Amino acid sequence: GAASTNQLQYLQKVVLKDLWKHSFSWPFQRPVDAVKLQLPDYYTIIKNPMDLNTIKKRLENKYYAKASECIEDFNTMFSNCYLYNKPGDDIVLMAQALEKLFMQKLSQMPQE
Ligand SMILES: CC[C@@H]1C(=O)N(C)c2cnc(Nc3ccc(C(=O)NC4CCN(C)CC4)cc3OC)nc2N1C1CCCC1
Ligand SMILES: [Cl-]
Repeated sequence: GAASTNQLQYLQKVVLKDLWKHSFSWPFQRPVDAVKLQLPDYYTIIKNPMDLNTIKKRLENKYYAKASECIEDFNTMFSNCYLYNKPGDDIVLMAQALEKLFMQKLSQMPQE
C-alpha cells in the first residue's frame, strides 16, 4: 500500500510488537489502576493517560488516520511517566530503556 499505510502497519507489526516483547514493557501494558497501585493522585496529575494496550486497540481498530497520531500517543506514554515520577526511579529507567528502543525503531520508519 501507500507510504502512510506502510507506516501504520510498521508501527503495529514491528514497533508496538517489539516494545511489548521488551522485558521492561510490563508496567506500560495496561492503563494505570490507581486503586490497585495505591495512587489516588495519578489521574489528577495525568490528564492524558496512555498505555500500550490502548495503542494496540487503536491500531487494530484503524483509529489513527496517520502515523504521526500514533507516535503522539507513544510519546505521551513516555512523557506521563517522566512527569509523574522522580529522577532515578526504577520506573523512569524502564521508560528510558523502552523509549530508546522506540526511537531506534522510529529511525527506520519508511518514507517511500
Ligand atoms: C503509576 C506510576 C508509575 C508509572 O508511571 N507507571 C506507568 C506505572 C505502571 N504500572 C505500574 N505497575 C505497578 C506498580 C506497583 C505495583 C504494586 O504491586 N504496588 C503495591 C501496592 C500495594 N502496596 C502496599 C505495595 C506496593 C504493581 C504494579 O503493576 C501491577 N507502576 C507504575 N508506576 C509505579 C507505581 C509505583 C512506582 C511507579
Ligand atoms: Cl484486552
